[PDB]
Amino acid sequence: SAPKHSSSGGSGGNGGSAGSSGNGEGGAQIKINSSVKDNTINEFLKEGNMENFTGKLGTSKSFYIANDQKKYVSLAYVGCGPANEETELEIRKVAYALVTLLHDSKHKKVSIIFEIKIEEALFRFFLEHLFYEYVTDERFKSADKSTETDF
Amino acid sequence: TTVPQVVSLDPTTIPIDYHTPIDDLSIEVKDISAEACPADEGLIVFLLNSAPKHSSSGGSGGNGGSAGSSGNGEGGAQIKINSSVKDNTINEFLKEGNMENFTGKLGTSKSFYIANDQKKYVSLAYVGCGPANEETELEIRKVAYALVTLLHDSKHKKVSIIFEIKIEEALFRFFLEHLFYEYVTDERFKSADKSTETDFIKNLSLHIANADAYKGQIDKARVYFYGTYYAAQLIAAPSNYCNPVSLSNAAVELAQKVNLECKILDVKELEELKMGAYLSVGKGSMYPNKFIHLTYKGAQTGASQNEKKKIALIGKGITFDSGGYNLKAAPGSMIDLMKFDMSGCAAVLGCAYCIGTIKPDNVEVHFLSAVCENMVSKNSYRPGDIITASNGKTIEVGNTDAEGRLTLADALVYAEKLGVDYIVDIATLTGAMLYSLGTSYAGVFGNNDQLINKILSSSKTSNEPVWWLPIINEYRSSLNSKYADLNNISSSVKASSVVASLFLKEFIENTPWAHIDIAGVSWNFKARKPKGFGVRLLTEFVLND
Amino acid sequence: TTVPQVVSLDPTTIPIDYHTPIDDLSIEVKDISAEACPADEGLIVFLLNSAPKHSSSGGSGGNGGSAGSSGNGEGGAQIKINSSVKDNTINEFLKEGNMENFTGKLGTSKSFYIANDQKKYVSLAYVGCGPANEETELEIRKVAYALVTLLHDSKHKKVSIIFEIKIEEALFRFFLEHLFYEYVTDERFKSADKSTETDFIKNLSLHIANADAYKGQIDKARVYFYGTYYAAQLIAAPSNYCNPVSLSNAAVELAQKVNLECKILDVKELEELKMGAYLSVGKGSMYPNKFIHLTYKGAQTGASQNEKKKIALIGKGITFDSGGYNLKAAPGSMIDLMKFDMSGCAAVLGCAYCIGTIKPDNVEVHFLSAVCENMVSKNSYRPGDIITASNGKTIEVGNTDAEGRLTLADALVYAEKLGVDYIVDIATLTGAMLYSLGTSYAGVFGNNDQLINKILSSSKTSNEPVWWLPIINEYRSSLNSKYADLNNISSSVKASSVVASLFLKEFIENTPWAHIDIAGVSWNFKARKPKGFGVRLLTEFVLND
Amino acid sequence: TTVPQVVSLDPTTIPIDYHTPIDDLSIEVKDISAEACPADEGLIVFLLNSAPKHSSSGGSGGNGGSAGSSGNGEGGAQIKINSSVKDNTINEFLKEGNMENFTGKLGTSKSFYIANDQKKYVSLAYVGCGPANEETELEIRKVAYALVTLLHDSKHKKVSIIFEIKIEEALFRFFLEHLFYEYVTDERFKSADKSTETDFIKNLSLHIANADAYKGQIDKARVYFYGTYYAAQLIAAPSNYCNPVSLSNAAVELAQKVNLECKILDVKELEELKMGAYLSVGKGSMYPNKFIHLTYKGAQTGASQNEKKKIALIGKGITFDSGGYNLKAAPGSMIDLMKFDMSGCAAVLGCAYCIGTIKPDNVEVHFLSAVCENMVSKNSYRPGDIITASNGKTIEVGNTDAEGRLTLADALVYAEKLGVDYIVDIATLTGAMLYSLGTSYAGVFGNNDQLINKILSSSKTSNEPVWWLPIINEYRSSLNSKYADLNNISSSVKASSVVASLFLKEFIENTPWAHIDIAGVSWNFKARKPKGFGVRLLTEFVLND
Amino acid sequence: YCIGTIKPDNVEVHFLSAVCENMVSKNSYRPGDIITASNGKTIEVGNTDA
Ligand SMILES: [Mn+2]
Ligand SMILES: [Mn+2]
Ligand SMILES: [Mn+2]
Ligand SMILES: [Mn+2]
Ligand SMILES: [Mn+2]
Ligand SMILES: [Mn+2]
Ligand SMILES: [Mn+2]
Repeated sequence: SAPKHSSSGGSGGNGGSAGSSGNGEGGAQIKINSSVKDNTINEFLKEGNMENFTGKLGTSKSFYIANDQKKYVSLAYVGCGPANEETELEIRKVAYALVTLLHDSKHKKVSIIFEIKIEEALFRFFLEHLFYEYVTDERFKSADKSTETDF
Repeated sequence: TTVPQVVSLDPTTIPIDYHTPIDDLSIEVKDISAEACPADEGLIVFLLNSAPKHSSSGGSGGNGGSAGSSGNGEGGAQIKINSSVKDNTINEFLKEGNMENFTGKLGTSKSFYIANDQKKYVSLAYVGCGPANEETELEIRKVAYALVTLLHDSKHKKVSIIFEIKIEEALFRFFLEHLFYEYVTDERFKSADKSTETDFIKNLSLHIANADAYKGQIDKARVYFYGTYYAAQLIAAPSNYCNPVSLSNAAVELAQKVNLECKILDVKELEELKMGAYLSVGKGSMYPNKFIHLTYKGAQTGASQNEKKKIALIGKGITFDSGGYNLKAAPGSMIDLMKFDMSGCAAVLGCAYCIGTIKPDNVEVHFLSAVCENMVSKNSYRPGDIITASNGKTIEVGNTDAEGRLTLADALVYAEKLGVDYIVDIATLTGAMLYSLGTSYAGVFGNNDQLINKILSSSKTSNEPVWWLPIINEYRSSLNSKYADLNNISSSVKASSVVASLFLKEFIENTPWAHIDIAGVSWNFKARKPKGFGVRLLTEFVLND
Repeated sequence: TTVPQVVSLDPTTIPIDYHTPIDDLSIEVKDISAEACPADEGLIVFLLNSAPKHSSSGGSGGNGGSAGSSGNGEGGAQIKINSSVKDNTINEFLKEGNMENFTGKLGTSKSFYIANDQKKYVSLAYVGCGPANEETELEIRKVAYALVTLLHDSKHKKVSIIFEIKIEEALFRFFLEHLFYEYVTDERFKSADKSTETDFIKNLSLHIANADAYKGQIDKARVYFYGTYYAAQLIAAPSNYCNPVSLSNAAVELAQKVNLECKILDVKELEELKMGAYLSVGKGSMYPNKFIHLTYKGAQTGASQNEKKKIALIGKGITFDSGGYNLKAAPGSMIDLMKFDMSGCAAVLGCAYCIGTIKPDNVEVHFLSAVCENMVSKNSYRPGDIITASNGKTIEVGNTDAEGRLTLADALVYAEKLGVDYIVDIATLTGAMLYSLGTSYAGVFGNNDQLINKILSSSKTSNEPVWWLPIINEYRSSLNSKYADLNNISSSVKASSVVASLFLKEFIENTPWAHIDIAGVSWNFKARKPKGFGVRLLTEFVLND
Repeated sequence: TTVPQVVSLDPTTIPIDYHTPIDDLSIEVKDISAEACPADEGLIVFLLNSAPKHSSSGGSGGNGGSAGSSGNGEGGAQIKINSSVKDNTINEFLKEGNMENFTGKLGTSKSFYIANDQKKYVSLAYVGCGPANEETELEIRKVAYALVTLLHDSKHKKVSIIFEIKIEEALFRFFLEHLFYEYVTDERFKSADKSTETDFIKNLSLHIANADAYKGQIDKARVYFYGTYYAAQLIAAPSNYCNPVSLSNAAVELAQKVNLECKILDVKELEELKMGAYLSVGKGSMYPNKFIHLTYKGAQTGASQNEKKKIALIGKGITFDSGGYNLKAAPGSMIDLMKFDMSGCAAVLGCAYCIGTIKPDNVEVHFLSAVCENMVSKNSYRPGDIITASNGKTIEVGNTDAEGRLTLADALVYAEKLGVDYIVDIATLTGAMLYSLGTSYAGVFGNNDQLINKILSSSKTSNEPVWWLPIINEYRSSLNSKYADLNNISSSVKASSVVASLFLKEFIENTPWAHIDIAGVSWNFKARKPKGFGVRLLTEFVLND
Repeated sequence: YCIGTIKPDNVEVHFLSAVCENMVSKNSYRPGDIITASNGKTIEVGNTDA
């Protein structure tokens, strides 16, 4: 999340409550990206296509868009919360929002971009909880048994 | 009339939004044989049926219909968008499908912003509806819920929905109404996120096959939606906001703007009608008892071409139900949700709005409700008290928490003296409806088979699930009292809904009567909000007489 | 097979009376056109209706017909005039002013020993039936109950009953059956009061108007009485007498005396059928699991006379239901009455007797029942266990007290593999039926409307009240399990009967199926005895197919 | 202001003893290097540690100072009082050990009247303290309890206590205070047993080693004792004596006698502050809502000597807690002890006495408390009501028994507008603290680590056990409401204290804040009296700023 | 009634009864209240149902 201490669409905290209606001047969530393509790597780049994201926590926005050659790529945005208020609860919620995007068999190759500043232990924990949410337990099902090769 | 206050910070009015964002929504229905939507569009949704094969090797198929081969899972086919959207270099992508992992079970949407012939992103979407012709009201509710979760992105001022499914016209109307009901949120009691901005939708273009048979449902869906939303707004209001006087004022103000004859009765004129059972329930409250009596008189289009059906609709109308001295102390008593015990009255008032707007002909509806509170105080009625109703029968109050059937008894005796043909009451009477029909069907009892058949035929059209339940005259002696004429509860019978209708059947003399028990279906427990159940059912009942 | 014993004083058999006082009771039906009764016959009963209507103050019958000029009771004279001069010319000298102050509301008998023509006393009586045409099954039950209380005087070896009421033929048959059921007493478990004596009746004359339309119901009433009496004898037997082994032995004996194909399945052949859900319930018992499979093959009276309907009737069959590790410890759990949890199996066995005696044509019935106990021990199944049914689906046991639907699931998968047209399960499944329909109506669920209509039309004739209840597919996702295919109970739905029917609907593939929930209507709580519910219903269903 | 009365025998004041036996008790501390006590004395006590023996196989010495140590009760030594005594009739009566039975575990007193130089019996005694250095607050409480049971003999006007144990100075002060607290008895509500007599002590000599480091604690112990005794007198007063009006009168009187600025706020000025959450709780009472606001302004000893710390201390103050419409009906609800629900307010008032007497410098404390009742009547607030706090947030009342956090919310919004550096609440908030820390430790929550460290460091010195508990922001979404800003209780989280702290954290904007949950540690259940918990803790917190 | 009708001799009966209700209101006595009787003894109300 870009802004801080405002109340028109979110909660503040009064670390300075000088207006900021709609966050007022807290800004957008423009990303410092280097995605090499042009079509789907310019809007999700310097340009602005952040229509209603407002990344509270979870609240993803997946979309299959064609990246400069062909082949809709399904770029996505996932919300993590304020800039440095990242704890294990935030990481668990983000991993849960991210595996709900991964449950589409169309993806055999995934790229995750960390525009957030987190520790190394928290990075390890993000990886582990991503794996833990991704892998499902199917040992006691009659149908739904033979795990497909779409991971 | 003035609402009594304990402190000066008490509320004096129910806040009501008489103007919804749906009033500004411009809707239009075009035949699916010419779309031309995506070129300069904002959002496009596709409702697609799943294609489950003769059996599922992992696809959750069910039975062996005409075969049981079940190859490749359920590989009988794959979903393909059988309509092209005339945006010529868009409909190309429509013929290619690009259906990567959709498998439209139910809900399970896939929002995606493919670019148009401009660096604009349209956010085309696909929403799953289920098998090809197994579309009921549950499917429609789930699809509307999945579709409003895509609408909560303020980027869209013009939505466009494409119906690749084959549904009825009543189901189409119900889809529209439930879409509106999910879309509009209640923000009357918030402090932040209060002032609504310009983020809502301004256009809604629906594309369906044979659209001229559907474009008569638009105005009916707007009226039905607002009736349901008004009712849900009354139910969701807390009891420090919705008291008997506040609700009386709301009914007056509603009848003022739908041009109904309002007539509120006070305790002075309730004592002259001998309404002792209704008065004993409201004794122990700080708010006076208010009896609402609205009236819609249709325009006589035919002197003898028809007969003027006179109907009386009655609601429970208990703004808070603590149980009285039989206090709701047990586990699972749901005393925190007992603000919804006026759901029948709210349904009657919503249907009053609906019928004052539609204005049917050759009909006369009486909208009755005995509003009161069931509170504990020193003026409360006590378990064991003997009260006299308006027809003369004496009732022993074996349970102060069975208070709705007393106010309904007095209201029924009042309704029979008006001279109506049908009496239909609707009430959140018994908590036993949750163990019998659950949270999806409302039970209907009665003393006339033609009236119950009319109510069921109107439940078909309005898509409000009603199931006919029996009035078992074998438990009638369990209401026998040693000293009074009746007891209000059963001694050693646990079918509380059947006993409640047996009790209420003793106050109807010679009139066709039915009772709709909505105790289980009023509150949506998972969403924590009211459903507004009953408005569309009662409206479609009145309109088809 | 041999019943296991903990101590040598354990019982090894269910005591069954195969010969009732009714077997030697000579019945006869003669037209009321000639009585010739009073020649010294121990008892003479008169069934008389209430004379007036539409009044109150001692004859309260609601309002709606005239409601005017009651004066001193009813609007008219309000006294009954007995026809049927009783062909003596000196007993008809008593049809003048007896005037019958009993005013026969319902029951209200009045016995009296007038003298006939010499110094013997005939004990003529009058019994009240109610209004002149509002005669239902409840009235008939109450009249039979009042009439046996006059029959418990050993002075009567001959009885004459006079029907001055106008009733149907099916209701006349039901009156006969319920009279027999009230008359005979269960004396199998007494120490004194054991040796039955001559005191029973030896003749029974029934005088009815146009009796030739009724005298075909006599044999059917005898067969139906004994089927119901056999079922009630099985249900009334305690669990140290009625265990799975004793019950399978009783079924073998029954099939021997009515010439059915008996086939009991032991645990060895149930393990090869993969009946894991039925075996897990019976794990923690000291008695082996027994699967009864009787078969009636009707005589093919014609090759292409009809289509041979093949029916499978299934009963629950849990000889004792403790709850397992979800022990029945809560108040109102009725654990001392849980011997009645084999009422479905007992109804199926009584119907087996009825159909083996009647021997219909062009029908093939399969009488299935998976018999076990639900005990607490160290070998019992636990809450959370995952078991596999015989069709493959795994089931998570979220509640060990929901054990009837698991054994019924396995029995249903077995019945579907026989190749039948209809499956009808009957079971005391959910204790929630007591809050939905109470103790008088059984609820029927199903997946086919023609089969449910057949069951309702056969409940009309057998006079066993059945009410059609809905299978609500909205609650199907509350049976979803994280690890198994289904859970056996619902997370956050209290409609227990609808959820049980949803669970059982998952084990039927492509067959018309219905399920009768008799949990509430099989035990007569006021009389502390079983009703035998379901025998006549199932028999009339089979006989009309 | 005047206390309202239902009957004329209603009490109109809280009886308070402003003069205790301790005020007349002359205390003196002299070094143990010269006792000279028993020369013309009345009572002498000796506090002696358990003599260390071994890994005791004769009493279970506990852990492994040695493996087994081969001691078994006689491991290393026995006890010997090696300090002094003056009169050598008894001085040389204990020099030869003379114990022979003692083994001073904990408590375990042995009083005995030996003559000395007269026939005067002096009643020298011995009290056990435990191991030689494991002296904590629990040991000191037990020793003081055993020592007052020897003081309840009126023969003693002089007492000498000999400290042969090695303890700190804060623990010596705590010993003095708890001795005084056990000694004085509350006799305000007796009929006999009222008129206190001369029997109390008039002198108290304490002989300790290096006594000049201890004789500064005497005045602090007297002030702390009276603060705790005042608080316990308020808590022990029943609710017909301690109502909001009586309590605000008591606060006015206290502020008058310790020279604080009293300021009581009535309902008129609370309606203008928009304190709707605090007024809704007190709606249904017969007593008006009172808001106590005392103020201590320390003498600015220097202009820029320090920064003048401004502290706000807040107490819960619910003179009787019935639960409201969520009545305390369940078992173990302790509704007869709910008079102690003003223990936070009483601790704040006792601390007000302590700080008005000590008069620290460079500090400004605000003693706030929102006093009301939580009663059931016809004017009370109901479950589901939506109320507005004085900062604008709306609150849905999902439970009327969670009333302390609403009044605390309003008091916190009031305290933040004063402009303080620290806010500290103290409240008997959640009955769940009994399952988490029991009856000995109070839990402290907070939003600042330096403030919590200050509270813990002041619990070290005051010897009131406090344990730091976490505010878990993961449960914040369980307080989300559909219609209001927050709910006052949690949907599906049972950690009630963490949820209460999460709720209160929503009404603090930018101020260091901490909250002490004393629900479990304020009532001594075994002695059936209040502890007075929190007075010494809050005083030592304020004095060390 | 029976004794006013029979009218026995050499007897004097006092028929006493303290009539009241035990209701829940905002004027009710609470669990824990301490009340004084007519002989002076104070009573702690540990249970309002007794
Ligand atoms: Mn109620
Ligand atoms: Mn109610
Ligand atoms: Mn069970
Ligand atoms: Mn069972
Ligand atoms: Mn409380
Ligand atoms: Mn409290
Ligand atoms: Mn009592």
